Amino acid sequence: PGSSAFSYHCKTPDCKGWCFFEDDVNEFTCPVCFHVNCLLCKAIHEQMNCKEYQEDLALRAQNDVAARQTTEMLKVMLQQGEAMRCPQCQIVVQKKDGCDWIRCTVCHTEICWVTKGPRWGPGGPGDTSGGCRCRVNGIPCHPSCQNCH
Amino acid sequence: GPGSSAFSYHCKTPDCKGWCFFEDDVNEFTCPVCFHVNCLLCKAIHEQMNCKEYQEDLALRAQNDVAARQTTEMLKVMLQQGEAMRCPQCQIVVQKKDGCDWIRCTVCHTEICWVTKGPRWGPGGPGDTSGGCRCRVNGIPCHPSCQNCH
Ligand SMILES: [Zn+2]
Ligand SMILES: [Zn+2]
Ligand SMILES: [Zn+2]
Ligand SMILES: [Zn+2]
Ligand SMILES: [Zn+2]
Ligand SMILES: [Zn+2]
Ligand SMILES: [Zn+2]
Ligand SMILES: [Zn+2]
Ligand SMILES: [Zn+2]
Ligand SMILES: [Zn+2]
Repeated sequence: PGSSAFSYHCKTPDCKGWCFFEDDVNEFTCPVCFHVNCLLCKAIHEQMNCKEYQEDLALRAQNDVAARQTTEMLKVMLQQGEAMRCPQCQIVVQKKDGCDWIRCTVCHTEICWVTKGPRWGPGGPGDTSGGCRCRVNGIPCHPSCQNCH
Repeated sequence: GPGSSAFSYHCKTPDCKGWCFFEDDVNEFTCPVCFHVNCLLCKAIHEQMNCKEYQEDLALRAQNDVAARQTTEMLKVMLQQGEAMRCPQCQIVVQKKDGCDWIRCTVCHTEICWVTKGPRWGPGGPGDTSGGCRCRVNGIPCHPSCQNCH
């Protein structure tokens, strides 16, 4: 039966482990089964980085109905704007409930989840030559933004 | 648990900029930009239908239209993954309302505990602890993660 709307639930089959989300935490070591869940992929991929996991998922999706299930759902989330691609390394990033800001696990770029784009310009933190420019001229990057760092 | 925050919903009118924050006791969003009523349980605009009629009509349209079937097959995935459930009383598909651990069904008005994916109460409604998740009975939450299932 899982857990709260505020929680991530472990992906080990039938595991009762769960956690809350935190802006600067992208992995969850389940205290029940001890497997490391990646919160951006919503998957356990302990032998791979996220790009390797997602490229392998697309490969398995050609001859596996359950992987094809997963990938075609991601395609719809991407189109609906529920997920996004990292603007730097282009992995698929899925939402962490209540987090307006994400640091990519693969390339470490800061992502403004509210606007579905980079937080900063190419110079990184403090570079408002690009990115969402939250609170430049006092204006939030979107009226719904509470804290995109 | 987590730092209390507000969770946004975006209007389903194509390319509309309207948006709102989710609230426990609000299941409909009247967009202030386009004035269309969004149902926050179906995540769709179905102003001439109740939610059961909308979901039944969507399943019908799935057999011939491409977009309707990717919508319905996504819901079936969401059901197995646990990002959605069926109302324990009237059995419509209920999608997660971000930041809400309690939901009052739009069709039958049954209170739903999202945390346990089931009824909040027994058959007698509020206060009936003969069924439901029994949250806070003897000071014990219905699940350690529960943030407020009323
Ligand atoms: Zn686990
Ligand atoms: Zn990952
Ligand atoms: Zn990246
Ligand atoms: Zn931002
Ligand atoms: Zn912002
Ligand atoms: Zn609108
Ligand atoms: Zn509805
Ligand atoms: Zn119902
Ligand atoms: Zn409950
Ligand atoms: Zn509860």
